[PDB]
Amino acid sequence: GRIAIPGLAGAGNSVLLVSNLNPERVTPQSLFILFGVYGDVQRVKILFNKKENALVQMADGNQAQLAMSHLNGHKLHGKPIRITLSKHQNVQLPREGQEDQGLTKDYGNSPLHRFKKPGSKNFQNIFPPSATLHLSNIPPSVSEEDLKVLFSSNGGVVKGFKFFQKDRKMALIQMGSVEEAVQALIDLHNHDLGENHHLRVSFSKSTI
Repeated sequence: GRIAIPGLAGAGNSVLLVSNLNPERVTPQSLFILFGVYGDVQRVKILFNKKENALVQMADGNQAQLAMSHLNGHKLHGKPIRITLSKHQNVQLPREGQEDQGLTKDYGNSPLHRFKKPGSKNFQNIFPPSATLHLSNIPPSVSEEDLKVLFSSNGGVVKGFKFFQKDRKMALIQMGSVEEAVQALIDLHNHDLGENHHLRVSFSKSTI
């Protein structure tokens, strides 16, 4: 019956899926990271050895969408991705089978953000697959040497290395690839600096 216009009103749903997993190469935190940059990931599930899927419960529709829009042939690890949808309400903690190790996890309101909009959706930052990673939070201890020594000890192509808009606390770097600048993120986001001043990292619009 009544379709050829389903949506607007009731549209957006927050709960995603992640499919076309290679087994090995996809992890629970690789996944958190990108959903949690594109949006603000709410809670994170895996189908371990069940489907070659991930259930990734996102911030809302236009969030979820962007992560599916950006991920969709971002070849993270290096399989043609097919992250799609679920609608599925929320996730509340399941199964023996299921939880035991951290197939499940409960990420709720992770405090890293970078958004921290009080009930905004502003969207300036996000930037589709580029090699140039935005770095933040530096106490008066480390420097560009040590931040750059970090994207240099992970394996890295570290193209360039900089300081942000005007102000200058924040830091910017560029690897050679996303394949890398992505991998290097998954490394450095919330990089356990010490006493909860852990590293914040994403994909920048500025340059080198």
